[PDB]
Amino acid sequence: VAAERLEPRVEEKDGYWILKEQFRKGINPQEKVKIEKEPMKLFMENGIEELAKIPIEEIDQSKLTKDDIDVRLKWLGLFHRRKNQYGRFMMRLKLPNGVTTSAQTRYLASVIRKYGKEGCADITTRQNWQIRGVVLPDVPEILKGLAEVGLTSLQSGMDNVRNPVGNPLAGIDPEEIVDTRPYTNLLSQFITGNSRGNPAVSNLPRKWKPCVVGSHDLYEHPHINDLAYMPATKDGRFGFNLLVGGFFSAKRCDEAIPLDAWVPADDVVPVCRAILEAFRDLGFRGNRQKCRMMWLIDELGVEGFRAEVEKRMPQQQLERASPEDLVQKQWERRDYLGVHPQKQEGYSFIGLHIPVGRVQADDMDELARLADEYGSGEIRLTVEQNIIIPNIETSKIEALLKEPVLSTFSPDPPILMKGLVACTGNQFCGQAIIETKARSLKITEEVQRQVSLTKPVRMHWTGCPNTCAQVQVADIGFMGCLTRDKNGKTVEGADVFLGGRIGSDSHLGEVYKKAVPCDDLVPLVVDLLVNNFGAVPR
Ligand code: SRM
Ligand code: SF4
Ligand SMILES: O=N[O-]
Ligand SMILES: [Cl-]
Ligand SMILES: [Cl-]
Ligand SMILES: [K+]
Repeated sequence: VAAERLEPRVEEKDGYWILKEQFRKGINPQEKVKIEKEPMKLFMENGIEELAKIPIEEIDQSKLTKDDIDVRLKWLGLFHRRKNQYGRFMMRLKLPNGVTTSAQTRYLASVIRKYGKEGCADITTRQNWQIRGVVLPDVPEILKGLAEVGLTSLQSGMDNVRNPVGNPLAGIDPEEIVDTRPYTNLLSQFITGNSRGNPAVSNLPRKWKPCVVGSHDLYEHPHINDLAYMPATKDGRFGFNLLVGGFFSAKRCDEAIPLDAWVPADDVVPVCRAILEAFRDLGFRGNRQKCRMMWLIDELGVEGFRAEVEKRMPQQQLERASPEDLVQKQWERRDYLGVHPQKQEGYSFIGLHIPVGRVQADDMDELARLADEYGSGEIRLTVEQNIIIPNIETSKIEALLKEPVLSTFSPDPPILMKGLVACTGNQFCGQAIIETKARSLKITEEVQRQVSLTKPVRMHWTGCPNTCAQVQVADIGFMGCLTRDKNGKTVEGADVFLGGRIGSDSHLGEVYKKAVPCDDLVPLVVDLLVNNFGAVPR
């Protein structure tokens, strides 16, 4: 690799970071959008105010403004549902470590309630909230309301740092390694510039996902993150070994690899900055399918990339990885659903199953009420699109278990539901090939009616090859496709994946059977469970 290759490709200009003229040749259309107008201006210069006043039919008549609503607004966490819900926007937060409050939950509920049949909310596979039904004229008021309850939606889509994932049991688990909340909080504050916006990290070549590990269970899925902080002592000091480049895409899935670097705990933000700066400065900006950070690591080599991180550290020093970390390989991932004692004596947390992560406004109000009446007003989201309500006096549990809402959001659902994960799918997502959420519930219900089991089999349903529901981590994964019935008629189908493992001995699953009609999945899955996971016919 030439020294020429290491020339930073972006420069700061008027508070924003833009591609240098000499590196603009051959860029993808999204890069052209970012050059034509800096997306962060919609927030940081209040461009949203004037944009929100223009009727959508008029917005659609010019490239600049159509790109505003279809692309640039994703820097404000707003996602136009052009194909499947025209004129309406999904909105996605920053929610480091999945931690929310009853006040925030009620606020989000009040927004979606306004939109009636066009509104609902979802828990995401990055332990985050999404809301639906948002109309453009309401955006300025929603941004204000979010700020008032201590939320931001900044930089949650497109070429930005995505939600920082942590340990859902942070601070409450007797068995935790390190409380991940301070670190995920610090990362979120850094990424979003304390909710004001941080242009230094908003013009990446592509999305980029961080997590901080605090559990032996590895609830955080470090193996699939662009940066994962693995807790580790080095030379008598607490810090993190760093894994880099993990990602999924339609083209390629790759597990994170060691950077061969360790940082003391206080260097979490400096190293996140250094890595993001290296990626921003040096990343390829052509074919979008070759823009994720792992591709830069492949081009430079891990040592080449490491040197670029090192040069961007304060005092330009980066220690080598510590030989061992604090994560025990001897571990069985713990089921967090149900009632469990906290490390604080006299207190319990409860894990509640949220069927395919979908909630309506009334459901959100009920969950917020439970958190206030029984806990401390806190609600935690998980990457299996479930919830935990922590900080419940254990003496209140008998009463809690009698709450009617717990029949819908159960602390002890059937075992197959506990592990069921499904992406948005074609109810709202324009990329989706099939319907996912309703289908996956119906199929899982019919399968569990036929078999009993004891192994916690994890089933993931994703609507297209983008694999937002991570089918490659599943015991049994289902990827949307169109296929053919016995009469050659078009029907919805799934490619079925097997082999995904999580925790310390992680592994990426692969396609086992292509193009199975959805209507034929029940018998296939019943047999797989009996034949491979010890399930017993009922
Ligand atoms: C909501 C969520 C799935 C869910 O039901 O939980 C989701 C939904 C979408 N993802 Fe994703 N992704 C979600 C996690 C994922 C993950 C899983 C993860 O982060 O662990 C991945 C695979 C892991 C990865 O990227 O490394 C995933 C891979 C993608 C990709 C393909 C990435 C690539 O490099 O090719 C796209 C398309 C793209 O960016 O080009 C995408 C794009 C999309 C969009 C924004 C596409 C669009 O505008 O319609 C989806 C919005 C649909 C909607 O209305 O909800 N989504 N997306 C997740 C939101 C996470 C969050 O809170 O930030
Ligand atoms: S996997 Fe495909 S269908 Fe599902 S939310 Fe992601 S982009 Fe949409
Ligand atoms: O929107 N998930 O990259
Ligand atoms: Cl996006
Ligand atoms: Cl769309
Ligand atoms: K769930």
